[PDB]
Amino acid sequence: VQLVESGGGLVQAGGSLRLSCTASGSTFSINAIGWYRQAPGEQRELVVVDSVKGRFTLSRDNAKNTVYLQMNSLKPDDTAVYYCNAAGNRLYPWGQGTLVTVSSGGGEVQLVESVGGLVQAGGSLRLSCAASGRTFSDYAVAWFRQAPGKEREFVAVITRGGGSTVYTDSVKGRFTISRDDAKNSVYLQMNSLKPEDTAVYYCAADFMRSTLSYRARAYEHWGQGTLVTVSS
Repeated sequence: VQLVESGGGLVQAGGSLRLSCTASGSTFSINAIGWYRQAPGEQRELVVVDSVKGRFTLSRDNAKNTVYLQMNSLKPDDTAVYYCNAAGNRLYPWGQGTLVTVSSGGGEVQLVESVGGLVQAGGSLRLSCAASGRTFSDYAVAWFRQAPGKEREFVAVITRGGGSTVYTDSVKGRFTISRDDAKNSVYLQMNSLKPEDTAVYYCAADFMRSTLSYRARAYEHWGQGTLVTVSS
C-alpha cells in the first residue's frame, strides 16, 4: 500500500480547502478510509464530518481510489498535519501527509495591506500598510506573520514619530520598517528573501503614550492579511 495525501496549504481563517488521498499499490486497499489530524506538538487523533463539526465533508471517487475532505469555515484550531488511513479494518502504512495551516490575525481604524508577491529567494519585496479611517501618525504599527506549520510571530514595529524600531532576531539584517506619515502609511522592506519568509503578513496598530510590546494581544487594530510566497 502506498497512501499519498495532497492539496493542503496556507490559507486564512474563514477559508476553505479540499484534501485528497489516493490509495494505491499491490494489495487490496479497501476504500472505507478516514482522516487523521496531528496538531504541531501533539500526537495524531482522528477527525473522521464526525468529530463535532458542521463544517467538514467526507466524500469519495471510487473510479480513482481517492478520498476527499472538504474543509469549510476553517479555524486556526484546524492547523495540523493531515493523514488518511483506515478508521472494521486497521493500520495501513502512513504516507508523508499534507500540511494545513489556518492563519489568523490578532484582536475604528481600517488597516489595508498592499498585495505582497511571489518572488524568488534572495529577492526583495516591499509591503505597505495604510489606515483608511484615521491619521496613522499617532499609532505604533507592527508587522506580524504566520508561516506554514508555525505559530504567528512578531516581525517588526515602529513607534509614533518613527524614532524607535525593533526587529525579531531572524530578520535583523534583512527587513526594514519605516513610515511616511504624509502618505498615511507604514512599509516593510524585505531583503534577502528566504523560504522561512513565506507566510501571511499582517499589519497591526495601537495607540501609545505605554511600553513598546511585541505580543499580538497588545494591538487593537489589524489588517486582513497579505500573502508572501518565496520560490526558488
